[PDB]
Amino acid sequence: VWAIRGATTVSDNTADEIVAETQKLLKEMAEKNGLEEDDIISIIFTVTKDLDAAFPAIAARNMGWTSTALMCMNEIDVPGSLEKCIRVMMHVNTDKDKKDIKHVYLNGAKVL
Amino acid sequence: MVWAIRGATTVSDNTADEIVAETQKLLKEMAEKNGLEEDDIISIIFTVTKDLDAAFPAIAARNMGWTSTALMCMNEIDVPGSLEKCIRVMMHVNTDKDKKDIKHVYLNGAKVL
Amino acid sequence: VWAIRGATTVSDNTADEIVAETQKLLKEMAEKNGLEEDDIISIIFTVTKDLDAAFPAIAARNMGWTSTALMCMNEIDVPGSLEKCIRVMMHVNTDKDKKDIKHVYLNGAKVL
Repeated sequence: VWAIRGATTVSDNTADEIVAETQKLLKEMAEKNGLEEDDIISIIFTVTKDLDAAFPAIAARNMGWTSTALMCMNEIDVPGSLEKCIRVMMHVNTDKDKKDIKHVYLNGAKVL
Repeated sequence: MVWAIRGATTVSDNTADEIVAETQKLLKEMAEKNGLEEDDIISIIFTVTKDLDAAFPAIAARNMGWTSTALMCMNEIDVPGSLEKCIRVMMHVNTDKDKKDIKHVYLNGAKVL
Repeated sequence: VWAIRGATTVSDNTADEIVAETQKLLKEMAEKNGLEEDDIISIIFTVTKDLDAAFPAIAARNMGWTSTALMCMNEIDVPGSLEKCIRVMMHVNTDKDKKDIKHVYLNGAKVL
């Protein structure tokens, strides 16, 4: 049982971009760590307050991840912080060591 | 070993009695359908939608004697037009059931989710 | 896998106060439970909405927890509750049984 972090950005506050950018992040998180849905314990999503167009969880439902516990919140509101940012915390049952976990930072979130 | 259980429910009013009682029924339901006692529960994360502020849903767990469990409460992601008056619960548990056997619980207006 | 709760308060909404008080809470959670970073699965931080000066997760980085999954949100907005409050939820891999986990309440958070 370890936890994996993801982050990415969107250009615009639209449903399709929030969903598309999230799905890409979830897809990369799974591939890089060799995961399938039944390895995954839970997925927590946050968006910054400037995003309100859609639940990022839609992306997991698109992928067919309908048996996994999901939760969507807003990121802590810190003036001056990275805008238009979606973050993921995924708890996983895995045979890998914590040192070998691969956290995914995409698009504007590469600044962390 | 470790899996997570989701619950959701709705209330009629933004009041402390409704929030706490509907959260309590949801937790009881979640524990029953998954055969859980407090010993089995790792953590409980609560969210409420923006229209609910009258109390902490975490009081429900304390009422029913879950006084040794890590709790946390946030607001749900703000998305205008989403289900209103909604309490969600994410419960991490130690269990011998398979992921596919876990029963997630949707009550009241939350059945639509 | 058990979860550990922490809470503390700050005197002011500043980056120094938020980081310093969170760092003190994390350190006391780690010592009272005999943890190194290798034992920590994830840390979730919340702040009451009157605080916005900094990410509490900076404190985890300052203690060298650079390989741990971190996430920050605001606390549920409930009028009539403790303000200037930082809360922590920590999932850990441990041999200690649930009843032997020590939860830590500091400063104005002792009220809780």
